Amino acid sequence: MPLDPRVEQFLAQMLSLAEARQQFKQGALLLDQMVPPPPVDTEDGTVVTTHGPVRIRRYIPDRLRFSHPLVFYHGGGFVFGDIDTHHGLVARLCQTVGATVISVDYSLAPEAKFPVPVAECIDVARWAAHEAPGWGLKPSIVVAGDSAGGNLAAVVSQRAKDESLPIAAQLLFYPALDMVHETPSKRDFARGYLLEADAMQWFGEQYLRTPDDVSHPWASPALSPDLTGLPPALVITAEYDPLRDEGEAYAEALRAAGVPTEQIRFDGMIHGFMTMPIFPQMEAAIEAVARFLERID
Ligand SMILES: O=C(O)c1ccccc1C(=O)O
Ligand SMILES: O=C(O)c1ccccc1C(=O)O
Repeated sequence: MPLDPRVEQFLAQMLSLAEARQQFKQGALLLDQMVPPPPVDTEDGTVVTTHGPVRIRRYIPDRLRFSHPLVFYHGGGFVFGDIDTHHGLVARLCQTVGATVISVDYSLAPEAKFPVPVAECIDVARWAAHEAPGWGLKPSIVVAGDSAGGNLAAVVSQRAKDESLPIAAQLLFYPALDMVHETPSKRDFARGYLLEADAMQWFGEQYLRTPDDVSHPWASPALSPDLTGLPPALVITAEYDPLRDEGEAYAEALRAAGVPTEQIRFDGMIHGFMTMPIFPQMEAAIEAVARFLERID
């Protein structure tokens, strides 16, 4: 299906680690300047994890309408991003769903290596489940994330039973799920669609300890042979995203494992579109989240 016109225009108009991080943040700030986020009440805090303090920001909706806390893990290849880069998305999730959202500043690579952020993300989810009753909410949490953050959400979801972590649903926004296998989309959309082959490779070099880690299920959750009993899943993909096919294949595997699953491909879109508020499809996908979550209770 053709590229979306606004996406086409965006692509046509186009250092040290610290500098690369700053450049990523500058770009996110620019898009938020173009399309300002909704006002939203927030409170910063710090969770004690097994790998150290992890900063969080709790988002409080104007009107609470959803009975589970969301815990959101930002993307950025495990190397980039923070609560501020993903505020545009999280503010909208909060206000549109009417949900309290916990946005997590997990430790970045290469300073922290796999599987440190997985452990931290479990610890924060557990914290949220324990706090939920004092917020007037159910203890079972909804985990969410984009790209690398969708990887984290998916892995947390696979570990949840074993970690005694109650999870009501998982929201995976164009996740990375299989670091072993090449898919057609990974071959065909490797260059020129924002998320590129060279970058994916480099992110893996920063995050993983050794090349063998690609086959670990906590790195590549799509390799897990038993998906039965996992949390209800919303899997959103973009048509022209190298990660599309692994996302869609995981959704099919969940569906066939009896997991209530909604799989939505946004046609004409690219990786990253749910943190790019220049595209109306970002809000459409947030509405999809709200509609999905209406069905959880
Ligand atoms: O994880 C990713 O794909 C990613 C990679 C580089 C920058 C940003 C992102 C993001 O999702 O926010
Ligand atoms: O296999 C991948 O795509 C991938 C692998 C390692 C780190 C990050 C990613 C990512 O795109 O965010």
